Amino acid sequence: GSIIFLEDRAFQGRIYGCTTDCPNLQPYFSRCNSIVVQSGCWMIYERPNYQGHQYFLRRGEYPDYQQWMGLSDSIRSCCLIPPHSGAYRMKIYDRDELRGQMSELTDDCLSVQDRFHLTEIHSLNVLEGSWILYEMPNYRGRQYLLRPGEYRRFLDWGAPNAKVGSLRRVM
Repeated sequence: GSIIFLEDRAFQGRIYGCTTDCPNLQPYFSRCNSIVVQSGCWMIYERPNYQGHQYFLRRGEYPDYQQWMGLSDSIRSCCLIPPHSGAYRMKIYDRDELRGQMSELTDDCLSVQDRFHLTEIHSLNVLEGSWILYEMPNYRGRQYLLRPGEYRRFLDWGAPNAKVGSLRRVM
């Protein structure tokens, strides 16, 4: 994995590269307005120690922070999402604490509404693989990284509420 952070838009100014997880990028740059992801799947963060708004980035060029649907030029931490072989799987619930109706998901989902007839997911259990949860359909809006494990409440993935629009396997 290799991600390159660059100070200004259209890839100009100082460039700084990371081949692995970094809890605080603040000592290396005061802002980031474009990024080149050479390899790997990455989640970058607005604040140090993986806090704040999250953003998912895959191989490719990002000429401005809006390219990764960012909200500002502040990126202070990043992590390389661990590769994964095999299948992906998770169960979603319409109640918290893994209560309510359960649904199986083993592939991508552009519209939680269409697939599950749900506007909100109050709890879920990621069994295999890493995923990205989006507040809006078609992988838009606020993003939250999901690692294998239990998520008993929407607080567990960091969202302000239980509204969920789409789910994407990280690959």
